[PDB]
Amino acid sequence: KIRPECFELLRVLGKGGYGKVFQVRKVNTGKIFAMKVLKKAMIVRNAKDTAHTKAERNILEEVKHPFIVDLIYAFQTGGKLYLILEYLSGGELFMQLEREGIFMEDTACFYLAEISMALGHLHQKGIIYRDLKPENIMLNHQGHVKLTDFGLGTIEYMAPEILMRSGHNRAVDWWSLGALMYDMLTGAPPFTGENRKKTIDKILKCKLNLPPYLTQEARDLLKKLLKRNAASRLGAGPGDAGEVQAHPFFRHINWEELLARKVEPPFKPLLQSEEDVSQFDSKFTRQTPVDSPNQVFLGFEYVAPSV
Ligand SMILES: CNC[C@@H](Nc1ncnc2c(C(N)=O)cccc12)c1cccc(F)c1
Repeated sequence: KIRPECFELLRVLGKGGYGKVFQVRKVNTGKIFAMKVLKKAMIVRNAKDTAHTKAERNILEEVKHPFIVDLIYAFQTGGKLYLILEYLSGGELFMQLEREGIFMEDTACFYLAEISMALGHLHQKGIIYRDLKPENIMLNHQGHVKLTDFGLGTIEYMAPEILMRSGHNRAVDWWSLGALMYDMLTGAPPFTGENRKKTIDKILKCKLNLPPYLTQEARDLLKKLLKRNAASRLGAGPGDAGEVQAHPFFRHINWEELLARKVEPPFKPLLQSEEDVSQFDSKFTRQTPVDSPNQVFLGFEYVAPSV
């Protein structure tokens, strides 16, 4: 049986509006895991919210893919829900950008390539990732990507139709990718505003500024992704991911190798222990790890067939 007590809290890894993520140890004894904690009390009052929260618990169980994060255990108490994920000691791709600054082309390429297979798998399953801001991506302990966010921030990477809530499809993912790619290559997201509205209005007017040092392939791709008309974006077509991956910017990518994780990451986190936490923001990792003190979430319980 699985209850909160099977695990001891080692660190705080992140803090969301409806909850936290703890690094924990299973007391698989000794194995480290990330424990994501959701307060039901904030969730069950909003239909659209419990939906997103159950969508998340289904998707994580259903999908198994090298570049999406795995659900090990899941479980609930009176007021909390508990997800136990593999622990991704590479941290967020956000912090990887901070760490190494603007990425070189071949570096940017690798991460985008992995991310593109991820999106491609998801789409086949009818799943849209919506938002591809670098904090919604992490790196496992070997330095490869893991999409990690299917539950319920900044908006700069979201596409127009999404923001204006005018109705969309999987192509918003391909817009969001070109904004990610921009940010990796330039160090900023393509449309930023002095504040919120400035930024949305800037995203709508959608006037792309390409820096002079971008290769021709980099520019071309970026142009075809960051198109206002979602139909016109590369990857909008029936090809989806294979459409984007075919573009020349990716001409060095041997895909079946990449998926096998046979390609060396551009940067290897070198960790010193299983729960080395050096790849995480210390704003969080310093805090004292403490879990603050009808049911529709029936049957939340999960145990991966693996473990
Ligand atoms: C990355 N987006 C933020 C997300 N944090 C994580 N999500 C899944 N796994 C993680 C792991 C890990 N499994 O290794 C390690 C550290 C953080 C996360 C999130 C969302 C809502 C409320 C939260 F508190 C946190």
